[PDB]
Amino acid sequence: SKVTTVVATPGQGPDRPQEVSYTDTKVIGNGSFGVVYQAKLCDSGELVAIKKVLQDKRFKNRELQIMRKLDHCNIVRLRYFFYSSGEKKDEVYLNLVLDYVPETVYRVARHYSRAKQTLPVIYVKLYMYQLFRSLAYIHSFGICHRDIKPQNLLLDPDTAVLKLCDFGSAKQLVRGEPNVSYICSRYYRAPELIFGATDYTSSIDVWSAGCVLAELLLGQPIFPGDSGVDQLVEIIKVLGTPTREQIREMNPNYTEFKFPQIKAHPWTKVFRPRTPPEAIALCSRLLEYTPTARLTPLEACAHSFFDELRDPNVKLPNGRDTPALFNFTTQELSSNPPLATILIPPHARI
Amino acid sequence: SKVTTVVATPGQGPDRPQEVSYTDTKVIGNGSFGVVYQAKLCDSGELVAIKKVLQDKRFKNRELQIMRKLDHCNIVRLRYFFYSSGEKKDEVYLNLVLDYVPETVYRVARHYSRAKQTLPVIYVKLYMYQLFRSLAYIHSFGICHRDIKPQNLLLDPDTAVLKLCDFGSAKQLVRGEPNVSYICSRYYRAPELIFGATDYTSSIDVWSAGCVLAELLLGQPIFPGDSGVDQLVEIIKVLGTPTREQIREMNPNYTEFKFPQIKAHPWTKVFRPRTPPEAIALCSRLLEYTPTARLTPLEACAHSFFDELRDPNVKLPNGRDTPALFNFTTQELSSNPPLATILIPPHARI
Ligand SMILES: CN1CCN(S(=O)(=O)c2ccc(-c3cnc(N)c(C(=O)Nc4cnccc4CN4CCCC4)c3)cc2)CC1
Ligand SMILES: CN1CCN(S(=O)(=O)c2ccc(-c3cnc(N)c(C(=O)Nc4cnccc4CN4CCCC4)c3)cc2)CC1
Repeated sequence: SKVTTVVATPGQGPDRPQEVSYTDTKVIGNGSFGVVYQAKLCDSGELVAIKKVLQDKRFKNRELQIMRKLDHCNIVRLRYFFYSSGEKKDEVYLNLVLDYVPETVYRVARHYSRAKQTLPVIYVKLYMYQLFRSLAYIHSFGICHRDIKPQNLLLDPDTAVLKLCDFGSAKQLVRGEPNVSYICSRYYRAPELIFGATDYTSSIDVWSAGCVLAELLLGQPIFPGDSGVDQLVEIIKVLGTPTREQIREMNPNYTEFKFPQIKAHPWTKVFRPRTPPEAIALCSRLLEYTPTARLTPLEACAHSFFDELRDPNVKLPNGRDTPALFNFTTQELSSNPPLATILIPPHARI
Repeated sequence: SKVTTVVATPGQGPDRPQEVSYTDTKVIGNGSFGVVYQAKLCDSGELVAIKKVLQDKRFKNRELQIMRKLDHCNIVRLRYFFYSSGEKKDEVYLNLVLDYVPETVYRVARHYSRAKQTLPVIYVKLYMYQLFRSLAYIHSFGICHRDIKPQNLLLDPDTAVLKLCDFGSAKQLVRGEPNVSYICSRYYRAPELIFGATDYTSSIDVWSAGCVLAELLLGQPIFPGDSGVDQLVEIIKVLGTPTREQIREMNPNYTEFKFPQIKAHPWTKVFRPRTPPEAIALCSRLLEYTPTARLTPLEACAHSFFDELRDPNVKLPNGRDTPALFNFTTQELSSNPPLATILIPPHARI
């Protein structure tokens, strides 16, 4: 087959470019970002994804700057990066060589939905725990993903490994600095964002993760609607009408605007009867109006819902062992070090 | 079949309730609002739509108050309204008995898209002109629809009549008064809305109409994306980067965040080669960053693109005559009475 050779800089470590050869290049994604390709490394035979985006030279690429700083088992690793041409003549493309993860939470959730089945609760715990670990990690550097949604959550169906992807909307949130409210995808946007808040925190990713949990439990999005108004109506139908205080906590420019006085709906009636109570309690705690009232990713990891993952007898339905779940770093635990008493179970490999 | 009898108040004219009997009640829509039913009037045999919404009781329904004031050939008529119940006790339901229009621009656009065809240009002129007439009308009372999109544009395929529907998001915009920016559906939202502006005018409906025109010409949305950021990237790719003046016109809290410096793309390269130049010129003039730079609905009606509609020999493909197009009222022309020199052609003056 056609072999492409490039002089790529490694993602982590010293800036020491290497000749990287790859083959079997197929397009696997096309979006607002640019193009995502799948390719096989000639050396290892290992599969990779290459994200190709047009570079301005006007500034450094924000995604690359973020990607270069990260190393987590639940985040798609930046292996290399290089520059090229490809669609535009006289223009530069930045190419991010990333880990390849075969499936998306989006496609898997769709399979079950179509077959009128729900994703087994063991997978809901595995996928959600791993998402919270990735969130604890990025948040520990002050980095907010800002686009948490099923399409950005990659899975290995055989290993049960989830890896967060898309660092295109990612930004380091500094207190007092204003940020664009128009980030985040429909169904997954926190109420502060819908209200156009520019003072939001990393707790927007927690709201999004909570929407993803509720969707895997329901078999459909919890807060649908093609407009902010429709989305808010669906939120109010579950959470009840936000208080004047709760409105202030999100955006204080929307306090004088009248809302439909809906009763605070019991979260147990939202989900099917068989739904575990700890799953319901987790949603309740993530999907909160007051951004500060939401659990943190590290606290979410330590929630009762994930206890089965900490059981020494836990196994994957295919017989295999669970992937890495307890290899926490000092950085990863930094937000609340005592949580490691819950997080690292006695049996955890050492 | 099951016959339902109600004492309904007529939508327009004096408050003189009447016994309205209807049968063959089927659900035709389910959304954030409530339910839309189709029903047959026992009297005439005439088909109607009944919109059932849960009433707040604390205050009058804004959609009902808006509907009661309107009478236009390009707007779904409120025939009657009555109160009832459905879920279950204490809960009052407002029922709007409306004209039934058999198709949606959404479904029709979808048929052509699926068949790799485009809606014939004669229909693009007929449907778009009629939308602008409905917009000229509501705007003349200071009323902004705020949710212009293909799903809210109803059609009679035999008569080529378009009728605007959904007055759920409609509001009378008063200068100096702030309005929610979270109205309007993805793909159809004006840049001021994406930027969280609360000071927007009725020209948001013009942007939406312009998105609908470009979509009927392209065979797909002009500015897709599941996030405001993705939508804005698509807008910038066509319109070029907005100036700091243009950013100020939309939202002056976003004049500080800098954007990807993309050249002002020629609108001719956006559409297929066959696309009439006046259609391209119309999108160009509707899809403008500066809200004040956009054509008004009445000016849009008077645009070169619609000249074939003013031809005395114009006929529908089935042989029939074009629906009413020139019966302008003083109210309808109020924004710019001299435009009637272009709008009312000589053959309509006889
Ligand atoms: C042969 N098949 C395998 C299965 N798919 S799939 O649609 O399930 C799919 C598509 C892409 C990936 C993928 C694998 N590894 C990655 N590192 C990325 C990735 O980084 N994607 C990405 C980058 N930037 C922004 C967004 C994304 C999200 N993806 C874009 C394509 C779909 C998800 C994406 C995985 C499965 C298509 C091709
Ligand atoms: C047998 N088929 C006929 C064609 N359809 S359809 O989906 O094309 C359809 C659905 C509804 C209408 C319809 C006909 N007349 C109306 N007056 C309204 C209406 O008022 N709809 C409405 C009310 N409030 C908010 C939004 C809407 C928008 N519609 C609701 C369904 C989608 C369009 C809706 C027309 C065609 C379904 C049943």
